[PDB]
Amino acid sequence: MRYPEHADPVITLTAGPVNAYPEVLRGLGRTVLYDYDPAFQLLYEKVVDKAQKAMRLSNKPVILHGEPVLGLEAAAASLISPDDVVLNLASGVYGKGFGYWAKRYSPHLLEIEVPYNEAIDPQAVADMLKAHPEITVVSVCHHDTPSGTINPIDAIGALVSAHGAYLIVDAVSSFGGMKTHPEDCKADIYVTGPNKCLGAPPGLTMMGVSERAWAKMKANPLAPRASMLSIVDWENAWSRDKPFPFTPSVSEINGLDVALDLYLNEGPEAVWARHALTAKAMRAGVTAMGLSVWAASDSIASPTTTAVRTPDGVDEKALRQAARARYGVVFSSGRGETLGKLTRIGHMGPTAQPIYAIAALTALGGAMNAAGRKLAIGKGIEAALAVIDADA
Amino acid sequence: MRYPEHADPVITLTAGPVNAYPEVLRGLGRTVLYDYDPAFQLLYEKVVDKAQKAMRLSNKPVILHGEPVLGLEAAAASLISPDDVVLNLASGVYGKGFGYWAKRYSPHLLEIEVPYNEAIDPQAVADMLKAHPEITVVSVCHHDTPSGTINPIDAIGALVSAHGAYLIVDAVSSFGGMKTHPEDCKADIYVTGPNKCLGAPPGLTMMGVSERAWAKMKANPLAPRASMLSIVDWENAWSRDKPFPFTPSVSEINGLDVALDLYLNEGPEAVWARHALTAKAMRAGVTAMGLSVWAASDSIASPTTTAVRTPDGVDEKALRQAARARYGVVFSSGRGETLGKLTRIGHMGPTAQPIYAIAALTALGGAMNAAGRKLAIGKGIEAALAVIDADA
Amino acid sequence: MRYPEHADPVITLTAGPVNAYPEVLRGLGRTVLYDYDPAFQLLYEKVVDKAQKAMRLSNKPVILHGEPVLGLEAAAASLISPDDVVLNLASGVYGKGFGYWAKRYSPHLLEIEVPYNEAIDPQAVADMLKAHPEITVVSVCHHDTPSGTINPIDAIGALVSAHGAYLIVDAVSSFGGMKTHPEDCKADIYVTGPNKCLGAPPGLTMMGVSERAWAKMKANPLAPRASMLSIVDWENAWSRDKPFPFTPSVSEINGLDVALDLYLNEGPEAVWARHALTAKAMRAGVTAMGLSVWAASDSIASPTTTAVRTPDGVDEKALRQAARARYGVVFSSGRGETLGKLTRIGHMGPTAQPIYAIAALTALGGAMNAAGRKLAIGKGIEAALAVIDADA
Amino acid sequence: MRYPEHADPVITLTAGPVNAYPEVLRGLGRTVLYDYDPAFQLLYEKVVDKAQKAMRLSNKPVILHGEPVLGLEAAAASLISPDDVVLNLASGVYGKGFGYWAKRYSPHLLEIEVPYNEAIDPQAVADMLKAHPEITVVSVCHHDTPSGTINPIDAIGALVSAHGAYLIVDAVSSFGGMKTHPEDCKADIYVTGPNKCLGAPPGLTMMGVSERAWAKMKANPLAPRASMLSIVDWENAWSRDKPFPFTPSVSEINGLDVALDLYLNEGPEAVWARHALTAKAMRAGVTAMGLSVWAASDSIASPTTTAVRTPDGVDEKALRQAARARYGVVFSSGRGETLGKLTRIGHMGPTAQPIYAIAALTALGGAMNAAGRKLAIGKGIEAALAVIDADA
Ligand SMILES: [Cl-]
Ligand SMILES: [Cl-]
Ligand SMILES: [Cl-]
Ligand SMILES: [Cl-]
Repeated sequence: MRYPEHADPVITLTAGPVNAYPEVLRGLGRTVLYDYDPAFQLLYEKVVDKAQKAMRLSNKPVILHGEPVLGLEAAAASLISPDDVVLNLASGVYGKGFGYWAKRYSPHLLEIEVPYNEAIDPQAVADMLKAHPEITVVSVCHHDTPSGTINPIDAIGALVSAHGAYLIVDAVSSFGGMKTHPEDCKADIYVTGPNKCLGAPPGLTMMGVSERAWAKMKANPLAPRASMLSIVDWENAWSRDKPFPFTPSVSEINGLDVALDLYLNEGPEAVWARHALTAKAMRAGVTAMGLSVWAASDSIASPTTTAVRTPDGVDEKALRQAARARYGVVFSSGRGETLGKLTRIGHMGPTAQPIYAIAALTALGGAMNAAGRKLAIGKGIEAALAVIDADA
Repeated sequence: MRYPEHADPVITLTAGPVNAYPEVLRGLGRTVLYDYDPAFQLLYEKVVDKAQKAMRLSNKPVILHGEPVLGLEAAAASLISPDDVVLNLASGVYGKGFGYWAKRYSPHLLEIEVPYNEAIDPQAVADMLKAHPEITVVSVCHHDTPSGTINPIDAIGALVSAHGAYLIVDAVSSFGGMKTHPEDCKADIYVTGPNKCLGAPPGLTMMGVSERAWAKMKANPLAPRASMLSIVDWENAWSRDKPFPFTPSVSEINGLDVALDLYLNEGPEAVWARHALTAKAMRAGVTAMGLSVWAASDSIASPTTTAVRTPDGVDEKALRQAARARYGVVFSSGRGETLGKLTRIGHMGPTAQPIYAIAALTALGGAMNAAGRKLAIGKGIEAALAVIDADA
Repeated sequence: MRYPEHADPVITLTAGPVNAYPEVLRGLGRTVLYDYDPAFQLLYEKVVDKAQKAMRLSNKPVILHGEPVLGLEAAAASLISPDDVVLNLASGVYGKGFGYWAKRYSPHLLEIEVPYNEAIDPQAVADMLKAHPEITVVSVCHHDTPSGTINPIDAIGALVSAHGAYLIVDAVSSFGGMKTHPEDCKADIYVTGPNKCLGAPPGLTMMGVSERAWAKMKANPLAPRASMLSIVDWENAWSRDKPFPFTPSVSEINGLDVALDLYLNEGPEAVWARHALTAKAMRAGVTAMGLSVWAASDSIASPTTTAVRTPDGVDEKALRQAARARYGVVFSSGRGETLGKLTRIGHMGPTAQPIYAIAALTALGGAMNAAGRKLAIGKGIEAALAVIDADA
Repeated sequence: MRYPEHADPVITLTAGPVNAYPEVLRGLGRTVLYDYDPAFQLLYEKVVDKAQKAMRLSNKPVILHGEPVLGLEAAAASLISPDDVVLNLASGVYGKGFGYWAKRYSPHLLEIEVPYNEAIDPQAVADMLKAHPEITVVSVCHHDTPSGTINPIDAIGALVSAHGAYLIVDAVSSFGGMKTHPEDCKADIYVTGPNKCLGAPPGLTMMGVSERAWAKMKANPLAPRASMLSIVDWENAWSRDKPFPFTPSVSEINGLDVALDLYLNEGPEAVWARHALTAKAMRAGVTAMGLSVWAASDSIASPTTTAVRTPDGVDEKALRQAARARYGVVFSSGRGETLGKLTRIGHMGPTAQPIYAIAALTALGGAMNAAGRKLAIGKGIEAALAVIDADA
């Protein structure tokens, strides 16, 4: 049998976008209220309050009404001005990518770059900051998804704070699926969104903003105002007694309301544990069957995405196509410089359940063996299952 | 009895946002596919095709992934260069508002402004173009929603074309509810969205772009690129064989797919007829009960929104609060200059049905009379019913 | 304009079936669990518990997995045996109809019948019971929907209890929309369902059963067992630790779960008040415009359905067809002996909001005037609105 | 980690009820129309038409408004008269169970019974019919689900027809998942439903009735009439111009409409192929890991359910509890005689995808090994994968 390309697949195991929880999809179907209806104004405020609790924030997070590249570009546009000297940390596609926006807003850019299977070394950061007291803004990506690797953002953020610089963090593919919060890493801007670990639909940005960052952006004549790129316009929009700069994405807010309830009701630590367990089982299976996890070390592998290195000689695009056509299972490609180098399996929200690692392993192994590899698929399943069974 | 502010209303008859069609709300609940899943790639392409058909476009419209203020800003940012001379037409809040974006991108701004219950005279546009042959871009709003009035964009567009200038049209609150299409007004950029007359939730922009406008933007090195404000980056994104600049709003695209199906299936002409008949009945009722339609003349009143002038000594905010608390019926406030001066009843998508005009008239009359007016509410209902019956 | 028969209508104001609440329709879309999954077993038990609370029952109500004619036939089949002498009370289609099932299960049938716009007189019942000590079972309909009239079931039930007979009550179209509960009327069998006042989808029966009724049915060799008509088979099925005689209607149970939450959260007295207010406004409008409420007296008119007498000469079928074709509003026909005599407007669940009485009045009046009547429609709306505005 | 009993599972792989298709679940959420709304009358007619097409029927199938035990009981009540001589075929719980209903309606009952992992031999049916030419009705179950075994109903039906007798077929758990149709087995009553292979929720019966069976039932004065057990009352109900005996399950009909669309759109042959391939892979895996399929031979194993024999000393209930608590995967118990003796994995509608067999094998192996077995789980997965790959 073969799954047609036009027909829906059986299981989507991708690393962004990902399927939303069934309850969230139902929440999307709530009646669309007028945004100035008192019931919507109250809902919006309570959604911001739930995001605040979720992010363990001392102040309100900002919801912006586009998907997280909006938050990222808006942060650069608003926080970085030509007087700033930016240190950009790049260990992957998003880290490197942020430097391009930084350079659009200040000519002064320094970078620490490591190959796209590695993590940024906090000692390298401490040294760079000591050598360059002129540094005023530092940007970092927590989970650089196209590599499935994690940077030590809490240590980095502490170093950056001691230096006296502002920190911009991309936690789009980490928040909700592992222990991380704006104040854990001393973030001045902390960008996340609904459609990775939180299992909500795509199209919103959730942003932690420090009081210090508010003052810098509001002072900056070059910060976007009356613009889709404006963070400053949205400062007070959380309040039931305040207007919306432009019409919010009402249905997405309904979905996010449900997703926040699910997260908080299940308990963040329980949610993080099942992300990590699913990823750990996946990695054990990949290694046991004869494949390699992309990450330079197991310690930096993401608990929300496993990136599997393509064996030299295998056509990675054809591999993913075979996994869908033969088994109905959809994996993520790489992106930019990781495209063709690896395959990604998301473990995010509804797919952060260990049984999906079992499905992923079987489809990935079967596809690989159809490409002429001779993987020990059975051994891989048994190794993944041993991890699940060992979990205390 | 009284409807609590915290609880949902019974009927929302607002002018943006508005309730989506129940079929569309169910469409939002579809499983969220990977955007690079071939089934989603196909779907996205087919949605653009359905958009092209609905908009009667000779080329592909662009879908942008933000609500229509994104399209308006991006159009100004991409089409207006610093050597352009822009003529902005302002008959209300959105028209006037656009001139601020124009001025951002060219210091050369001319304007025709009329009172905010009037429409732009095509003869005034012709006189201005004769006086200023250096004009290269003209911008206009079709339905300036906070006023509930309509500009003669097809007449205006013919004169803009006669002068060899580019036309930017905001048809956000008119497209799908009346006969209007990019071709009809010779628009170079035509901006609309799905959450007014089309009955889908907020969050997307549908933009008609002329081949001439494509050439102008592509040649403009200041036109946004690698930006949420970029139109040019999305040029080829409609195609199943091409990437997305950033992640599309998958669930919104699912809703839009359904909305376009409903519009095309019902028949655009039949859709426009019921919008216009609902508005016509509403206006007849408003006048018969002793209230005044805001519009300076009936000929310029929108078939998609009726604005009713607030009588002297009536608190408009209290009036809307009373209509909801007493009857469970929600109306729109004005915006900017019209805030506090008028009340808006939307006739859009699901609410473009004459029976909703009857509900509206009753709730509006009831709230007015509770504020001390002495309206002939029964006469209002009979006049609106006569309008409906005369069309039967 | 005209609404095609094949296309969906705008507002459904019928008296059974009726639209379900939006939340309930969403609840219908929950994943279908295995019925022996512990989470479903628990859900089922908590649904029975919520029905118990709703019905103010001292013991568990029984949910049967077909629409309420199942409960009615099952009650006759199980409780009535040939030794019984049944007094059937008939003031309408369902009351009379029950006598046919009674006669199937005992040859001994006595009846009190009144014309189908009247209510049963408790004095007539007291007299009949005194004259016939042999009576052992009495059946009564609370709201005989096809007439829109209410019987005094609490007084009747007390008389029946004093006699020492069993009482069977049909409260299908009354429970949830007015003050009524099994123990208010000393019911031995009290049959209701989800899809009238409770705003849940059709296909289940909720049944209050007295301990005395349990003992009579379980003793009866002729009571259905291993049958769709079996009540006795389902006695213990409420418990998470017990099996289901046959597979329950899982999705309907999901919907009922949500409907019970809505009812209990809003508060039963508040729900009943808005049913009554909507009906009261409707009746005021009908009378003021020049039509007649079917009920012999206002005191017996249902707060959950208004039946409007067809003017002699008017084609009632054509009237309903015109109301839908012209205004998109759907009314109920009569049934059996009330078919052609009256039109029904349901005020049930989501349609028990006074603004819908306003819509109903306008469509009914407009349709009537298209049939050549000369109703004072405006006067009717003003009378309905006065009732709403007077409500303290 | 452990999945709480109170919380939802991750994957349900049961044999009835089963999860519905997500499109069907959204279909259940359609607005509930009045059943006499012309749009619903049309829809109901078209659903019966789609049912006729799917069932390859020369006449209209009857939809009854109760889950399929209603169809089975009603078929016995209507087709079997007291002078009929019934031959009941029993190879499991449902087959044996039907004889109890037959005996209710005729005292003349003959039976062929085989062990509950075997199938009925068509030659034994031929021998019995020769021995008892007075036989007038024969009843048989196609897939006796609690055993996961299949009877040769087409062979049996040809011999029943050769003897001039009527055939009643239970195809509740086979229709839509394998090649089977009323015509194929010369059935006079053919009972199925939508909540197995068709992936709609429980609550309806779809019944094929031969013209000969119609004549027999209509002439039977004991066939239920004015009863939820009545088939004859529903004879003309399919028609948009005819009434419904009682209120149809509107929302279920909405779901069925969608389910039939999915089945016809995908292609019945393609649907049957993936059921059979999923079951075949499951059986290969079960055997390879060291477990036994219940069925006496592979040739009689159902392509829609695999039953796995419980090893000596394994608590089957604890096993299912372990599979859910450890892996979030839900299996079916046996029923009656097979309860405690086997575990069932359904391959039905949405779960008839080979990747689910992989999830099933892993959860089943894992739970077995936690109960002290020493299964070759990896060998199991590879055998199931080889089956999938051989069909590719
Ligand atoms: Cl996101
Ligand atoms: Cl919009
Ligand atoms: Cl009901
Ligand atoms: Cl079924």
